[PDB]
Amino acid sequence: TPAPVRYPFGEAVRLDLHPTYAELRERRTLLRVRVPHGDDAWLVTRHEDVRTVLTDPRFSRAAAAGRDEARLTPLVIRTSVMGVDPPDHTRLRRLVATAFSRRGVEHLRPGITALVRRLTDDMVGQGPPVDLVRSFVTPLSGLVICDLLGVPYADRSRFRHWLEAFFSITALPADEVAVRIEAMYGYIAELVALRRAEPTEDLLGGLVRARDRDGSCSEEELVDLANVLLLAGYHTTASQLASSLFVLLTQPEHAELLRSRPELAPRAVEELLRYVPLIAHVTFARYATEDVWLGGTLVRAGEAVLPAVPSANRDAEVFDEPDRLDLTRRHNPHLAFGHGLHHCLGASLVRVQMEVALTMLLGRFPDLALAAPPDEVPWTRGMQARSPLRLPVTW
Ligand code: HEM
Repeated sequence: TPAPVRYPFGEAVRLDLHPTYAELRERRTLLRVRVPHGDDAWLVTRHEDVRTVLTDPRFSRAAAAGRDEARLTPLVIRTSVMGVDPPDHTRLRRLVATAFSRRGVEHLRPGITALVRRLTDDMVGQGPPVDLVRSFVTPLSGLVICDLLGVPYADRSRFRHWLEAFFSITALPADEVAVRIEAMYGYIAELVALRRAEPTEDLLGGLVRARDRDGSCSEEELVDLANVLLLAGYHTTASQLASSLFVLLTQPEHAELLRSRPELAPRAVEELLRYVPLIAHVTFARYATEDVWLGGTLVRAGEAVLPAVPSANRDAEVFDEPDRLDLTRRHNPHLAFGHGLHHCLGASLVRVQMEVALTMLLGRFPDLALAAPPDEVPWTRGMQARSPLRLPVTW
């Protein structure tokens, strides 16, 4: 075995990718790395290779629960359906599959559309400058997931504080991480109790009824599933949208192109998903459960692999001019939502929020531009998903 290389190669800076990813793809080899916590791993950088570790059955995500799992976070996160194999993965995802399907999410489009109008109504009447993150991005994805899930949006003052700790690499000490995480699990348990004697017409109410009258999940499985859905809808989506807004505001000829032809929006959303490196470094580790050869390496049973999804999304053997934003690309087999068995449950929900938000924003503010130099936009530091912390704009 090679002497392991330090990983992360460095701090993730704005939306730039480290040069080592490009070199690794060309070499066609995995890199033995030593990560901030847990086992050593293999880093996987090519598209065809990230596809394999994400969904090949010889690579297990449940096996990582029985290990000191190779990770960037000080504490192992319970990842609900993202951390299990079949048959447990089937049984749990069955319980949420229909509400997140494309036809299911389409029934929310009038409400998201109505919400985006309310939010931009307010920008129009307040006048520039506006922090686009505070006045648009966080309300939108916050209110959409809170209404769908049942979580009180008015409770964001208390639970938004604990949300950060599930994403923290270096931003929080391990003790503060354990305190917030347990505070978050108590708060979800609060809401679940509320549904036992007052049922609700929302996703959380459906999940308690599936536990209480079908016994399809344990009580902790219910709480983990509720937490992951709130993390991904409140934080991961607002990070991608703010990042996508940064790209369009600093590459404004592409903004103007999307604005002048708003029917590109479905292609522009997929391309903004491919091009934006949302994942700061890597997604969740897999452990091989038998010997697997790939990237010049026989990965042995018991060994960890780390999929570098943003690097796969720049792979020159799948995407023409991969490092150039092409909002018109027609076929776009990106891995920004994962691949295969654990492909992102909220995929359609994110698409519809992004198409609607980008269309109205560009439409209602044809002269929209940043109100500060792109280099002085501040960025989240030491977190698992990249995002601007403020997006000052004018029009
Ligand atoms: C732009 C926003 C988002 C992005 C870029 C994104 C990305 C991803 C990726 C890359 C994976 C696969 C991870 C892996 O295999 O290591 C994943 C899985 C998942 N995502 Fe998201 N996601 C987003 C928003 C959401 C939303 C809004 C929800 C739900 C409300 C959600 C729920 C889930 C779940 C439950 C899984 C695990 C699915 C399974 O295990 O079958 N995500 N996501």
